[PDB]
Amino acid sequence: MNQNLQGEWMKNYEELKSFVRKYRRFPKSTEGNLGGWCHTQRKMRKQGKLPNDRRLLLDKIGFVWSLEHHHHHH
Repeated sequence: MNQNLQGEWMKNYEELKSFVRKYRRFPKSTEGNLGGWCHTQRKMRKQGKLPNDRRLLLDKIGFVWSLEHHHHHH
């Protein structure tokens, strides 16, 4: 809505938005900023503290989560 304190989020989102438009996710992760963001992001999804809005926004730009954990309960 406004600037909020999530300026980092805003900046990184459009950065990853443009990045995924080019590669669709970064399995290597060597681009520094997104690389570090992804590193922290691992624990976000691991812990389950991840925001579904944040989750959805990247999904919508084409950020694939893939099946890294091969174990479907359904």
